Amino acid sequence: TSVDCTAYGPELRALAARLPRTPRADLYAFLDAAHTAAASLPGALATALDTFNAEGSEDGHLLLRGLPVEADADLPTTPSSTPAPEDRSLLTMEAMLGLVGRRLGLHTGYRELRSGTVYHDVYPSPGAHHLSSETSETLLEFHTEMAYHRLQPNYVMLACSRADHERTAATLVASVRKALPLLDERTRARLLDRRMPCCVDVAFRIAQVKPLYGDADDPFLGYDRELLAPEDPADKEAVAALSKALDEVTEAVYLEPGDLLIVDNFRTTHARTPFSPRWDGKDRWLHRVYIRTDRNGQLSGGERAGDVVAFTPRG
Ligand SMILES: N=C(N)NCCC[C@@H](C(=O)O)N1CCC1=O
Ligand SMILES: O=C(O)CCC(=O)C(=O)O
Ligand SMILES: [Fe+3]
Repeated sequence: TSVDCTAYGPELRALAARLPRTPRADLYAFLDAAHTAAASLPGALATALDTFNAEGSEDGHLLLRGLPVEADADLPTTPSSTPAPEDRSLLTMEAMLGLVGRRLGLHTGYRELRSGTVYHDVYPSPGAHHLSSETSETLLEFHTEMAYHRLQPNYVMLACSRADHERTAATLVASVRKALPLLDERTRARLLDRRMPCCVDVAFRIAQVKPLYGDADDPFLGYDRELLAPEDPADKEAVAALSKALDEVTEAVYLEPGDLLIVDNFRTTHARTPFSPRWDGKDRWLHRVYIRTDRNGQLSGGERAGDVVAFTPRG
């Protein structure tokens, strides 16, 4: 699902201006400011976000296109390391992630991942491990983010400050609502609420993940093409059928500056196709944040946007 927000550029730049200019120096205060500001988002945007937050969509994602973003010459050089300096001045796309994110829920950091930071720069790095956001020429295969984590976030948000030079990197999204009809009843039944072994991402180095769960007529999805590891042959067969159906309903988003993609991380799996970096200071640069909501299991009470949580595997 996509919406063009170009007309709201002036209003959104004004809301971004309300926020503290050094977010990381006091992230709780920054996000509280973003929460107050999210109450004044343009009506069209507030409605679109509230609707997607409550109902999801058939395609599992909401793409906000044409949000404000700096001219390329005014952006810093694309980062070459992580984590980001705490004193880094606020970037417009980060302000959008603050506003849109707080309208949806609570930004969450994960202790063992990216030093526990909340805002992650997603850029290519030479010699990247194959299972990392730093990859470029190697396809980053389908994964439901932290599917193996008990405190897995409802949304993964990606805002784009720079696309890759040739605009070949595609963010792929496959939705359980489109894939499910393609599976037979026995396969659905086998997957539903059935715990299967799942490895974890490098940062967290098992877990048990239910590939499908919840209401049988509209289940949630937990899938990872690299980490999910069924052993029983019936389980492997069912996951292979699920994998094929997800491929068959794959949709692609070519992120460009000003785009903010909201992925329903309980109903999709996502990936990124290859691109060739130039190491010239203008390489692809996205900003990633994770949002927790009241959808069950994520929050137990007293949480604030900006909190960092520890690792506990599902099981
Ligand atoms: N199939 C996979 N699990 N691929 C790795 C996903 C990217 C990775 C990263 O940020 O480098 N990550 C996502 C959460 C985490 O860690
Ligand atoms: O680069 C992208 O478009 C998505 C990256 C991603 O999914 C990840 O690093 O977890
Ligand atoms: Fe991801």
